[PDB]
Amino acid sequence: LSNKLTLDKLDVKGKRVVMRVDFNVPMKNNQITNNQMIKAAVPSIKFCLDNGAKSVVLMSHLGRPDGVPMPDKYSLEPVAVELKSLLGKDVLFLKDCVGPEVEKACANPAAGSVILLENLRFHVEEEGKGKDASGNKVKAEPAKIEAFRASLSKLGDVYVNDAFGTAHRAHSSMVGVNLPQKAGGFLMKKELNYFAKALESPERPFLAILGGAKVADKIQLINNMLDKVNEMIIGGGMAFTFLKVLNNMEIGTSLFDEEGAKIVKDLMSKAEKNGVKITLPVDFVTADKFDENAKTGQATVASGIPAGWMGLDCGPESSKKYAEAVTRAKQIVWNGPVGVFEWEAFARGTKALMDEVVKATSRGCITIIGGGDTATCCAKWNTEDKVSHVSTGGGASLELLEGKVLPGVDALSNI
Ligand SMILES: Nc1ncnc2c1ncn2[C@@H]1O[C@H](COP(=O)(O)OP(=O)(O)O)[C@@H](O)[C@H]1O
Repeated sequence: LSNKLTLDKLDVKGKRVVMRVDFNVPMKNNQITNNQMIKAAVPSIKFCLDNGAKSVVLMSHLGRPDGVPMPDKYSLEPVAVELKSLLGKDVLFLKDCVGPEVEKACANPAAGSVILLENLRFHVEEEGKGKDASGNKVKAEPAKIEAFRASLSKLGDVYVNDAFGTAHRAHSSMVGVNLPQKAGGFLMKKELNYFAKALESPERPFLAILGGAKVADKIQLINNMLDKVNEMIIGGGMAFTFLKVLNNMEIGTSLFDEEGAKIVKDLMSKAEKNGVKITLPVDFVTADKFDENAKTGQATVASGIPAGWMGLDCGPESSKKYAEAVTRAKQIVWNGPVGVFEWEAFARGTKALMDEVVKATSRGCITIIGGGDTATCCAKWNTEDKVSHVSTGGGASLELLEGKVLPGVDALSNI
């Protein structure tokens, strides 16, 4: 991860820059409800402009068109408008992202042109698959995927990828742009710096906080983290599988991963061999059903959860034990809330934990927040600036934590 060319080292003078960005912003009726994702890209674009780029060609996706043109539903046009404001400068919107018209527009544009192409996932060749009118799955054609990729490549002299949250997929805009320099943008650079350090040479003690719902789909996540951490909190729905298996806890109607249950002792076994201290919750906020407005109660590992009730958050004693581990940590990676954060009644455990993680940052702890749900919590409670790094990609950060090679990152130029 440390070895990749980045925009700041990329000579852009006189050069057409084709830049993959993440402009998948929240929307209601083709009006942008939060422009944060667009503003995050501005530094990369403005850098190209300020250093004499002939053009910047922006490409991205939005919504779920699924390989079909939906310009009434998932057009990037509104985003071109918003971008005009943010840059203080015209953005040319083109109605497609490939083909002879688009290539002609991009071939030798007026010096300093900013161009936004239309949604990449209007074409089946981006993701390599999609759906038709009736919702039947359809596959893309190999020769067409090739031509789509060659068309994207014509649009610039150099390539910048600043869409970390898509770099876990081998999509055409991630891996298909064949130019002699392919560099990470300023957002990508951040992602690579933080996760490279945490995976290759973290501060010690290194704590991982892993939350979620099921166990069986995080074996490799847990396995790879146990190769590298000094401590690991387990929370969220996951924990009840560990507790039933390890302590014969009665869990009522709480999530139970029947498959995951059978490898729990194997995971602890590995932790023991490596000297990883595992901190599991010891008490819970319970709900009579999986509903935002369910009746609430309280339970401990000792009491167990009564029949017909489920544990949707940790309780105050668990919060302390989590806090003891956070206090010891010099580096933290947090991927996954420890309760049903979406519903206020079961968000306290995650909010409290978030406060401890903020306080740790103040004292010099390195704190990395995974994308997806953990980063939503940071947005929702105004702590994006109070941790060291909030990741911009859920699936992407998770695959890095699993120890995988990300196609989009791997395709970047070295040194
Ligand atoms: N105790 C719990 N019971 C049920 N769901 C939980 C609990 N704690 C957290 N969650 C939920 O887990 C979800 C995140 O699950 P996810 O990260 O997708 O795990 P998985 O990939 O195993 O489904 C969140 O929507 C959150 O509301």
